[PDB]
Amino acid sequence: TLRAAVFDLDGVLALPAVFGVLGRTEEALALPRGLLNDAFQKGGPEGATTRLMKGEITLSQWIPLMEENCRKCSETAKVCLPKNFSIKEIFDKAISARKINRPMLQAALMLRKKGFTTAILTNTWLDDRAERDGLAQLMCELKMHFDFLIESCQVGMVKPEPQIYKFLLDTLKASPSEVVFLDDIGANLKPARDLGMVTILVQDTDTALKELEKVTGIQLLNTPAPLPTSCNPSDMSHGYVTVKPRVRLHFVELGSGPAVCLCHGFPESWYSWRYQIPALAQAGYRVLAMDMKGYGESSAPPEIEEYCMEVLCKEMVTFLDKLGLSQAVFIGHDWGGMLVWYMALFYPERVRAVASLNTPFIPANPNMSPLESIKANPVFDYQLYFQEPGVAEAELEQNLSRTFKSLFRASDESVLSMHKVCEAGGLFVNSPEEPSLSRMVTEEEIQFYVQQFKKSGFRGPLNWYRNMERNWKWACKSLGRKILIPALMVTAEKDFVLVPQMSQHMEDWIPHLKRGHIEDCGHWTQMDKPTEVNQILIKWLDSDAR
Amino acid sequence: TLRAAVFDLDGVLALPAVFGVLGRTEEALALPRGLLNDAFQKGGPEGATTRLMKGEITLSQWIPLMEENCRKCSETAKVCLPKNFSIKEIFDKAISARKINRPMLQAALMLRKKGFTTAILTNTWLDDRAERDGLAQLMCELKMHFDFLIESCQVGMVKPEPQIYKFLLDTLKASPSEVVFLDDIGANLKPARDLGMVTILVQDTDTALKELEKVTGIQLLNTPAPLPTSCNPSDMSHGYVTVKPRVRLHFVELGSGPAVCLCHGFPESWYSWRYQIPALAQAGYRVLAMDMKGYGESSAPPEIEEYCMEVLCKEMVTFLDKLGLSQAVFIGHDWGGMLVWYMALFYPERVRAVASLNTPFIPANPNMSPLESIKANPVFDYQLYFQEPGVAEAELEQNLSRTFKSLFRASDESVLSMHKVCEAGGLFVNSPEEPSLSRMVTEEEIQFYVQQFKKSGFRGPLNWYRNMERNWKWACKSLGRKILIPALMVTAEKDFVLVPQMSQHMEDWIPHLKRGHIEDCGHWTQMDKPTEVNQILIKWLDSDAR
Ligand SMILES: Cn1cc(-c2ccc3c(c2)[C@@](C)(Cc2ccccc2)C(=O)N3)cn1
Ligand SMILES: Cn1cc(-c2ccc3c(c2)[C@@](C)(Cc2ccccc2)C(=O)N3)cn1
Repeated sequence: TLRAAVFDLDGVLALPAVFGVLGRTEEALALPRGLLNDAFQKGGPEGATTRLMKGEITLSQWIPLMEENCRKCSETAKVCLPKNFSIKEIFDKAISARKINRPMLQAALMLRKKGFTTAILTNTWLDDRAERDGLAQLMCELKMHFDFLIESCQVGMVKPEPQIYKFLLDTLKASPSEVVFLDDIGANLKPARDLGMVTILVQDTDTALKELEKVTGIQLLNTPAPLPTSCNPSDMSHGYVTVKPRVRLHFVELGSGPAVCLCHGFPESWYSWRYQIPALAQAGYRVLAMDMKGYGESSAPPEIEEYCMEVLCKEMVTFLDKLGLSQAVFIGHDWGGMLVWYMALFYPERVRAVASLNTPFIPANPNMSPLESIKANPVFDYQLYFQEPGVAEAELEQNLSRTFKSLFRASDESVLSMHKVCEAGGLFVNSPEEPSLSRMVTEEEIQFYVQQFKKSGFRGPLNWYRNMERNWKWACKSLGRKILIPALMVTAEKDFVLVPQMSQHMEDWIPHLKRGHIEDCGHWTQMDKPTEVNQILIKWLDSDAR
Repeated sequence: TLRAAVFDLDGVLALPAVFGVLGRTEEALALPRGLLNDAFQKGGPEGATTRLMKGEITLSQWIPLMEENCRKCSETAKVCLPKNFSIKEIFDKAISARKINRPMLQAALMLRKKGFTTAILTNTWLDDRAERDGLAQLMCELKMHFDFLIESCQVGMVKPEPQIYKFLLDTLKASPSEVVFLDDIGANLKPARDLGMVTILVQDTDTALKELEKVTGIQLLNTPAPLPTSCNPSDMSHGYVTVKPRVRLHFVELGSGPAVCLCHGFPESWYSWRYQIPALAQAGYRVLAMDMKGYGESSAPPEIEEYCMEVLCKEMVTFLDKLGLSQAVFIGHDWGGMLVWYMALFYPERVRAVASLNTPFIPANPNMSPLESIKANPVFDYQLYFQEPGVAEAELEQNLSRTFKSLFRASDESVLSMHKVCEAGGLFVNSPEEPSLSRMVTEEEIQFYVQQFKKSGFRGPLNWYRNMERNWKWACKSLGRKILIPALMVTAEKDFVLVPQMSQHMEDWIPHLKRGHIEDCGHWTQMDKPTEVNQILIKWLDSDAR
């Protein structure tokens, strides 16, 4: 019974295969058949290519050895190579063209999810070309999805030599019969077959995948659309910045490029962005996913005034100051979306671009108290219950697993009334003691939130709602301003509190505003519809945030 | 007696003054004298400009109001404005041209060093222009050097109104006689004078500075070259990445742009890069200053093999993997310089560029044991003393303050023999029990290193030297390779262990190698010669690392 799957890189996990470009160049240049593929394999196990694949020499050192082999091969076949012939140009283009074979990666991901140990086994080189980064990026994206990556140039062994196979078996800690081995080269497949391993000669992906599902007994072809890559908390880079004597802000950091600061809502975590972090980093951004003040590993002082928008924004400015960032794009959800609009209004010089999920920008009415405005809409009545210090804390901290299981549900999974909460005596009245698990979250994901809220509880989080008068007074100073920096408003059809129609007049204050809209999406936007969120954010980032 | 200094921004801390561009435009366009400066101040305290400076409106909203004021002013003077006249273009260029007035900043820095409370008090606007980032960057660089930054548009008060002055006094928590106030506008200087504050009308910097030193009794003009900005540990963003179950790596992070990974030597810290971090971040880089494995807040496992170059490099690759970085430029000193050369040899796809301070790249001799090679040079004899587990640990951990005070000294300050160490019974034999403080370090800086080494001691650090045979065997696999990615070798004239002449044959392996050389520089390169290090690194980064 199989428990490990092994994939080659060239022609298996990545396409078009770099090997096939030798035959393509020949046909394109009307050269004798196999001329380039012959110069490539010249000398066999003692030749330039084997030395390159074993790591004896780098790619830049092999280029002149390949050029000389091409001269020797054209001499024997009695022909002449063109004027502007370049091996570097041919390989630069072939490497650049080669992309991840998405269905093969999906099959490998599915096998690992079901408990398989997966590995990439590849004959590769030490790339020192000026353009080496493109391959480095490709290898990085791929490797993180597998238990092992075995490169010939790092182990000093090469396929089809039998040592690399016994080495593969040793790293897998499995007997040959427990291993499936996929390769596009028959000769390289041969020693694994001869050892007792299940083998698949890969030509077209579809047939290779049919052979793979037949032998593993796991459906890999025509499978439902997979969720985006998530985050394992213990595998992240964790960052800590003291913004003032009693306040430190924690964040998770991934990627390179323009800084993108993700600001969660209530009662959340940096982890609420788990499906966005790998996707935004892969799209070419440096993601900083915050634990907002009052949450997770960030400081949670008790004082109400420590959570007014003025203080929170000032601290986010200091956070950038301390990290040495002149700007960041600010993306917020719920209370984080409110912070992000005020960052744009008060510190436009520090905001590269602004995006909000669900939270609209609504200007302060200076002729009406916020308490009056909130009372007009019965949708916000539950926030009156959050006003009295200690009341909501006691109920929300009573049973954490119940709190999060009840809150984090899709639009059709509602378990909480969320109307007449302040008049029924609680948020959890006529709510199950043991809610079912939502289709949005695993038990493990709920337990992460439970573990985070064990440190500071709900006081700091609830304080974000206790500054209505202070926030309103501050917001009134900005009434003559407009938001003229790049801005995105993302509405969620089924958020019944932060309704899409609340965003309707935003163009009056943000004339250049761009929009996104997600259908059949509830309040917990990022985990409800992760694929669409990522699609919307990446598209806007690439067009408006550089 | 004075204890607080206040500076304006436009015409005082930053030059050329944005105000002076109205008079320059007039002369350049042969328009009536004061025409633009008149349209600028139209309406006085009720006008467009006052509303802008108080934060009622943003810069992008004021532009059309200024255009209309320019039309009304040209009408009265009976003239016509040119065809391609643009207020936006005029202000975009004026803002872009305005740079920090370095001698004024130096004087403010010196005043703060002597115990003064410093503040910037400025009439400014909420910048929402597409090019707002240039000013955001300027404000960021400046503000971090002062105790307070008071902006008119944030406080809703403006100079010369008396409220802003009483507000300034309230924030400074000082009486008017304790405050010096510098401004280029006489009218704005007036209320501070009338309140009892010492005032300076700023025209040319030199005279303003003469007036400033006369009144404070502190030398500010013709003063020695100041050291680059250092790091306050508590003000940094601290990052944490688990690279494997028992290993987490800590780093300090500052700036935006290409990732620059700084790797310290033995027995150091991320703090050894204190003078480089603010300068590299200000030069447009995202600095990641590591605590290398075995040091500070990073994990320090006890096993010797956990510190071989292979393991350390693999972990630095995983560190990049976890942060979502496809590459970083790697800059190392001492043992960090050795790691950085091996990162270039084994993972060129992950290395944007490589730079080493003092440590040369010397290829492994496969016909000679490293122990044989080290014995040939009496300079490396002290490393034989580091071999026996527990021996050097006991002596180096006996008195931490003594350890660091004895080690961290300039070339002429030597207090340790560092020859026949292994034959004299110790590193500290015939060395003072209470060494004097080196000119390179303050007591506070030594105590930082003392505090860091209290967590794990010298075991993990010493283990970096205990993998000679393993490192040599690993290095032999790379003998056929060359380093063809961008590379910098920085030699220090007076490093008597890592001598400049040891780097002489490096071009044989790194043909495209660039160089730097620092005269009168000992082993502790970064703290010995910080200005030259920064100059050399920034110049190479900008030309070779993008
Ligand atoms: C129209 N509308 C307002 C709200 C609303 C609800 C709660 C809170 C607020 C507004 C502010 C941001 C205070 C605030 C109120 C009004 C304007 C600006 C800021 C606050 O601190 N908490 C919902 N609908
Ligand atoms: C010529 N020379 C070598 C050294 C030298 C000194 C100490 C150590 C080493 C080399 C390596 C890196 C081991 C190593 C030795 C030789 C070649 C590669 C690596 C090590 O692990 N520790 C100084 N001069």
